[PDB]
Amino acid sequence: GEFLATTLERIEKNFVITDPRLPDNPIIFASDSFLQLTEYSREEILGRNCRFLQGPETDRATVRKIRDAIDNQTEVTVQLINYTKSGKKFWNLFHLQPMRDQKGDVQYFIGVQLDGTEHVRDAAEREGVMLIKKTAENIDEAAKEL
Ligand SMILES: Cc1cc2nc3c(=O)[nH]c(=O)nc-3n(C[C@H](O)[C@H](O)[C@H](O)COP(=O)(O)O)c2cc1C
Ligand SMILES: [Ca+2]
Ligand SMILES: [Cl-]
Repeated sequence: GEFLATTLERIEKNFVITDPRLPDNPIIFASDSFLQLTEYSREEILGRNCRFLQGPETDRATVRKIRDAIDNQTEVTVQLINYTKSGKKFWNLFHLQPMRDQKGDVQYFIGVQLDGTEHVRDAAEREGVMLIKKTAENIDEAAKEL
């Protein structure tokens, strides 16, 4: 199909990279795993803001937490219900953080999704946050020279 995955998009994790310089802070990179999770083709989602993942049972207070982190240029970790292209629900243990350049300016945002079947707590929450934060750090390394 269109937009063959780059090497970075073949990293075996669900993530996207957005460019806040572009209209509506849209996706510019999306991993193959993210596409498999969400059922979209890459062409379908490039240039779009990630809010298409939200639907009727998505808690809007949790979306506001993400909105506020983006506008304060700071990280956040939350859990919220998201939807695939066909309307299948999944829980998303979600981590966002900015990627800074060598002047400390925000160049991209990185978002990492750990899909699950339930809201998690305790050990499953801790292990999931470990995984998505480590992944975000790895994508920070991977995306620094893009
Ligand atoms: C890098 C990045 C990744 C995002 N990933 C998700 C996601 O997995 N799920 C989601 O519901 N929102 C995600 N968002 C949040 C939305 O794109 C958007 O910021 C949120 O809906 C608040 O803005 P709005 O009020 O204009 O919709 C992501 C945002 C960014 C910048
Ligand atoms: Ca799942
Ligand atoms: Cl749990």
